[PDB]
Amino acid sequence: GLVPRGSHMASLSVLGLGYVGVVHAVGFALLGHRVVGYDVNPSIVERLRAGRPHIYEPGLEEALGRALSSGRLSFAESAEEAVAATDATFIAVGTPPAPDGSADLRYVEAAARAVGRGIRAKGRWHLVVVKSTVPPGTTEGLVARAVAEEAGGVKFSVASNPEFLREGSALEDFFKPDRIVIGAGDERAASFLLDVYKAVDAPKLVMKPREAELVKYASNVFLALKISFANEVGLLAKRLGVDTYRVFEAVGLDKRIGRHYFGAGLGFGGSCFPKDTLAFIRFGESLGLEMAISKAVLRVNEYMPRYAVQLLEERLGGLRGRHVGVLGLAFKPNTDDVRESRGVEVARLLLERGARVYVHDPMAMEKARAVLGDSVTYVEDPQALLDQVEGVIIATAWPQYEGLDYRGKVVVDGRYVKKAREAKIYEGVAWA
Amino acid sequence: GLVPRGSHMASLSVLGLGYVGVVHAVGFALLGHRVVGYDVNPSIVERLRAGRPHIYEPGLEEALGRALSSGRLSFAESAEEAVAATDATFIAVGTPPAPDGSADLRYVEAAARAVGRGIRAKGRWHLVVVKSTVPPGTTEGLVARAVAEEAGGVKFSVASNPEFLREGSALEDFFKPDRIVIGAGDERAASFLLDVYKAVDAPKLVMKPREAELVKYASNVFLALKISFANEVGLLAKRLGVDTYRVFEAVGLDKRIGRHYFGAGLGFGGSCFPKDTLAFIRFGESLGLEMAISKAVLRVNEYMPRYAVQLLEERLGGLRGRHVGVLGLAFKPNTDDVRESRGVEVARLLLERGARVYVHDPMAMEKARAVLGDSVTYVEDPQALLDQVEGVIIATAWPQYEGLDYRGKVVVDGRYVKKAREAKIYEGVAWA
Ligand SMILES: O=c1ccn([C@@H]2O[C@H](COP(=O)(O)OP(=O)(O)O[C@H]3O[C@H](CO)[C@@H](O)[C@H](O)[C@H]3O)[C@@H](O)[C@H]2O)c(=O)[nH]1
Ligand SMILES: O=c1ccn([C@@H]2O[C@H](COP(=O)(O)OP(=O)(O)O[C@H]3O[C@H](CO)[C@@H](O)[C@H](O)[C@H]3O)[C@@H](O)[C@H]2O)c(=O)[nH]1
Repeated sequence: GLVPRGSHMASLSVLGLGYVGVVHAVGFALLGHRVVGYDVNPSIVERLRAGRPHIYEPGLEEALGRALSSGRLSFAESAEEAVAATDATFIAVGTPPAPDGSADLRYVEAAARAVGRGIRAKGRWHLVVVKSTVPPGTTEGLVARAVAEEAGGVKFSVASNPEFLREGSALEDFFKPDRIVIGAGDERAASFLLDVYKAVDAPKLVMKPREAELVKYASNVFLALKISFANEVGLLAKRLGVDTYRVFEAVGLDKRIGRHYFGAGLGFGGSCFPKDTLAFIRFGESLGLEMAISKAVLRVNEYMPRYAVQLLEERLGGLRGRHVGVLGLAFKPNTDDVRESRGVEVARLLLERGARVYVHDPMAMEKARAVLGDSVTYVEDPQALLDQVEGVIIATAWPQYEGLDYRGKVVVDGRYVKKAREAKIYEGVAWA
Repeated sequence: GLVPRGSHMASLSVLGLGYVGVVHAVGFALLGHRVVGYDVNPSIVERLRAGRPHIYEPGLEEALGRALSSGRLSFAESAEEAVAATDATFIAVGTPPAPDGSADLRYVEAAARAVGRGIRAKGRWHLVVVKSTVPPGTTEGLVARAVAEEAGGVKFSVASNPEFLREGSALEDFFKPDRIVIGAGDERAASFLLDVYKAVDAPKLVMKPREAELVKYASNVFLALKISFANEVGLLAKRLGVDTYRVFEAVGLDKRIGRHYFGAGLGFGGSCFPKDTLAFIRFGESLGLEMAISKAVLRVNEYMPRYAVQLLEERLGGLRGRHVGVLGLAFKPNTDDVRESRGVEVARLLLERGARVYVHDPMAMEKARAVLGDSVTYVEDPQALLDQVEGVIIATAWPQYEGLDYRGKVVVDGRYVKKAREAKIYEGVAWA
């Protein structure tokens, strides 16, 4: 119902406007806060000011137009000005893999220094909140230090507040999160973020900054582990002539086991799970730990796309000169994102084996071309792609794929499409 | 409410009266079936006829007395007579590890031959149901063959119907299972078991016998995997000075992740998880598969008790001649079962390092003596044990342990007891 009197409107900035940053910036404005965003790329800022998302995310264009109409969302000309105009800054810049697989923290360090400069100009207390996925210790270590080194002696507080948004449903996960984790460096940080999130109906857990940072890796690596476990069990089910999805239907009814994320197939792609899992392994190894399960998780994941190509190659009797399609290039359905896409990886493996490769995706073909260029043929109609190839690998289960005519084709199914069983030869990547 | 007319009373036999067999025998009788049980050990049968459970299981003595009073439960003088007097036989004998870690199937094979002899004497169709944890393929392979080889040509059907009972809550899991899995070798098998379970309100999934067998290993190994994952994450949390249980409180709120079985500590013992995990690995390796995650699961598990002893040894500056206690010998709370107990394993490691070892358990000390003999001192009062030792390892979180006085002691906590933090030195085995 009604808003209680004296219910404070917070002034928040967000640095880094990938899907995490732009969904928080828009969402906080729609929750009732004044938000100032900034990104290193001026064309992102220009597009966002115009109400035109630079990335595809269901419902974002309308949430953005609503946040802009409220007058509560704006964008700054520099990181420092966004910071100086607000009381807390969410750092949401990327943490891509470094060359040795550890987390690359240079983007977070530059954003923290910008925060320190804005604080110095503001002259009063500010909260620095790390939304970026960063190894435990980064918030009170690197970020607090980089901020202090620029802040000219102005006092501030830090907090880790990890994010759990999934691409494809980020706005819903923003408004209805399963839980909010606040790793506050002090009481004033904790009370400020509990205020920021007061309108969100979800459990709020306040803990140390290190614990909150570890929650994020433990969560993402455990999801990756369910997927790789389903694939390990699936290789076995496939040898037994059994349906791995029916097995995990029964496994998931146990009240101790989550029924989701046992979707065996080509494995996980996207810009999070592969690189967070690798960062987690490298971080543990830097402390002398073996990380044996987490490494196994990645070994299975890296194997699956090679196995899918080996199945196709065995069924066709070699791939050189053969006409082969890949259905699906986005890293999952309903995005145009190809980062770490298993479909792209499968196309490359096919190419490296002398196949003539055709690809389709309902959304990601422009992004995939950015990566594959003219090395493949891009087909606009997925049926037309099937009609042209001898063999096909299904790499993303777009709903339109369920209705295609696979009859007479050799199909290596990497995502479980029930209709594909009608094929002349059906090979499940991790099931019979 | 009322029982519909013509609601058939099934005649069922059970071979093998460990906790699975005796809980099914009693439970089926209480559901309304006529049950005939048998076990290779005549003293078990004699005790059960007298209403005296040979094993400790909460509520069993009363369920048994009720099943016996109904007149519906009896016990045979031989496996063959139990079989010949019924229409379906649940095989529930053990499947311990063989010398090379694979499943030992000799107990199941002998029970299946007995079933075949009873069928031959009966002269008409019978259902053979495998409740034993057996590798996929065993029901329609070894068991169907061993039955046919003795049945003299009498027709029969087979089914895998795995069991998911936990020790300590087996009667409740019997009456209120999360799901019933029926891997029927034909339609008549499926319809017979759906009848047997008609009064149990739970989802019933009918599938191939191989799929049902694989569900059981996938479920038990996945639970073991959660535990080992919590321990892998816990070694890391401990290096960070963080509380792993608070981390997995937050991880478990994700709607994709089951909140249970992330109890980091000394790892899993008991007669199921260690040997089923090892059987699963050996079964996959027999088909040429690497089983990398499942092996990692066991590597972490085998490490934890060694690590706990290493922590104690480091804190005390060597263990030779030192007086050290183990609190907890049962493999989990509320049983007297010590099979594969981590407490026993820790006592042995301590012994092998020249410690003078004291042990306590509220129930399992007689069973543990069967294993450790006079190599340790058995202490009746756990406080008295603490008062006598310099260092202690907590290996089973019996509720009475939460109230003890650990002040001034060196404690390596293997199970998360909050009160133990009052110790002079507190080392969590997998947390700070
Ligand atoms: O059962 C499954 C589920 C997913 N996937 C694959 O796993 C990858 C990741 O999928 P998803 O979790 O939807 O994508 P993200 O948007 O990368 O979301 C993850 O990464 C975000 C960034 O850290 C976290 O906030 C989210 O909680 C976590 O889901 C995709 O390639 C999926 O196709 C499977 O192979 N099998
Ligand atoms: O978070 C946890 C939970 C359990 N344990 C340990 O794991 C072992 C197994 O515990 P539990 O699952 O209670 O014992 P079981 O009676 O061995 O039950 C398992 O094995 C039965 C036999 O197959 C299956 O039916 C059950 O579903 C499965 O729980 C014990 O040593 C526990 O102390 C942990 O270390 N951490």
